[PDB]
Amino acid sequence: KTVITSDKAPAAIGPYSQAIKAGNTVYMSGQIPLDPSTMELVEGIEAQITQVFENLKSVAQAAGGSFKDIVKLNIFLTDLGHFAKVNEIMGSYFSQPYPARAAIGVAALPRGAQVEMDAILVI
Amino acid sequence: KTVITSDKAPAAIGPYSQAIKAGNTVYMSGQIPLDPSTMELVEGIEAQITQVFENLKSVAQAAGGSFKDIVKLNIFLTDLGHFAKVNEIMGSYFSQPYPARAAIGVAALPRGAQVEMDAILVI
Amino acid sequence: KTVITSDKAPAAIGPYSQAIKAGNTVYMSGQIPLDPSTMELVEGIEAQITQVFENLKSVAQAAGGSFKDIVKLNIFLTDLGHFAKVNEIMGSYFSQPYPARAAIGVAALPRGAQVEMDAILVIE
Ligand SMILES: OC[C@H]1O[C@@H](O)[C@H](O)[C@@H](O)[C@@H]1O
Ligand SMILES: OC[C@H]1O[C@@H](O)[C@H](O)[C@@H](O)[C@@H]1O
Ligand SMILES: OC[C@H]1O[C@@H](O)[C@H](O)[C@@H](O)[C@@H]1O
Repeated sequence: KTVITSDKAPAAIGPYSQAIKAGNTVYMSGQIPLDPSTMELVEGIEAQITQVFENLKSVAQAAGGSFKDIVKLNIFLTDLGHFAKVNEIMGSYFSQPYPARAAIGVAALPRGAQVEMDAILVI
Repeated sequence: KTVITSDKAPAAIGPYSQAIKAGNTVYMSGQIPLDPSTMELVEGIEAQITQVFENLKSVAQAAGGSFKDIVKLNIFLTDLGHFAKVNEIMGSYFSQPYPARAAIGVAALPRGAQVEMDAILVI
Repeated sequence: KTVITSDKAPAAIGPYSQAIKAGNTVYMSGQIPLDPSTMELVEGIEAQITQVFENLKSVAQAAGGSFKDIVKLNIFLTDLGHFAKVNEIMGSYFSQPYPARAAIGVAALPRGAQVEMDAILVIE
């Protein structure tokens, strides 16, 4: 069991870790659109989707892996009208074989975020 | 690592796989009430719930397993006033030992779906 | 594979088990704020958060583990204004290394619960 932590990803203040590695499996925390250096949400849905992917990418790298190792991705959106935009931006972060995934429209997200995503990595 | 694809489940169009098998653990994508041949949602809640289970069943069979191997299932409903019905129909697809599960009321689901479910299977 | 059942956790009514242990990994069902003895929800947000943690703890103990073995926790709240209180109460139930977690605002929860949480445990 390993705590995965990178200062390239937003600081984890509170009782949780950016990710926990257990055996070959890395359980990554939900990432919201926080700019790590300012700890404020970036403005705009495309920038927020992109920031969540950058944050998850930073954690995956700290775990000695990459998006190629992601087996499952959960997508949480306050507005599913933006789901096609998530699909589009993913083309810039993923390629075959793609992760399994779930996507739901939620009522609200921490800090007023429009998008949050978590994932499971298998090294 | 292995990509799981059932030609009986709805086609995965876009950046995801129906399921990803990593060792003995199969991470299955969320399934919505899509009729695989028409790629349109079936009508009415009972039909939708049933279609989701049928879709997950196809993916489970493609993974070389069955509902008996599912260890966790997530239920996403736009209206929990439909929970009695998900429970009833679920009882008809699973038997002891029953899987672990979570259930939440969401604001919305892809394509205006009334229900979405994902699962984890262990061979 | 093993069914985990704690008689200190709310009875599982329906087609589910409180938790399933497969190998070294335990997949735990979402717990809501039910008082196991009355099957009624405890009242007040702090009590509800505490009861869900107590319910997961009971289930974790029956799986041969504890909160130290939790690698991922999912928090579902109908009102995220209650997130700070979840954080505070959670700090009393966990110690470093802390688990990974996700937290979302949902439209509704079973039985009118204000909070629900599920978790994954990896036993040594
Ligand atoms: O507000 C920051 C929060 O964002 C969530 O996505 C993180 O995963 C939580 O653990 C954290 O408390
Ligand atoms: O609209 C179809 C969508 O439904 C979800 O349940 C699938 O698993 C997603 O990967 C897919 O994009
Ligand atoms: O009302 C109790 C319900 O609470 C959920 O969080 C459990 O995980 C469900 O399986 C159960 O039906």
